[PDB]
Amino acid sequence: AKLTIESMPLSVAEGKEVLLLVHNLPQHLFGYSWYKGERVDGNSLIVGYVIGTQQATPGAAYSGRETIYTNASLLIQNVTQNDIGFYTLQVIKSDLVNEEATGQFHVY
Repeated sequence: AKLTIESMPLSVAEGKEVLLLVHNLPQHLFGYSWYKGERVDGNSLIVGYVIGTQQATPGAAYSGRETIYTNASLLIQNVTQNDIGFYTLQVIKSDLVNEEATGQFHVY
């Protein structure tokens, strides 16, 4: 089944926090990368996470707000009014047949 992102909650009050849950995560993974926006693009990288070491390394889009968990979920605190709300996960499989999914939340 398709890798999908669920926003918990779907609508988030400005200043509050949103959890991005990941469904249908494939097995035998090497790591995860979360991006701000709709695309895999290193300039929008929030965090790359190596499962084996549990090492999270921030990218240029990391803002202090974002925390990645071992189950691939991304917690975003202190959500801004201007955030269009698109976030993109790339799962990096140990065979490098990698998968992407984009989720969205709606700030009010």
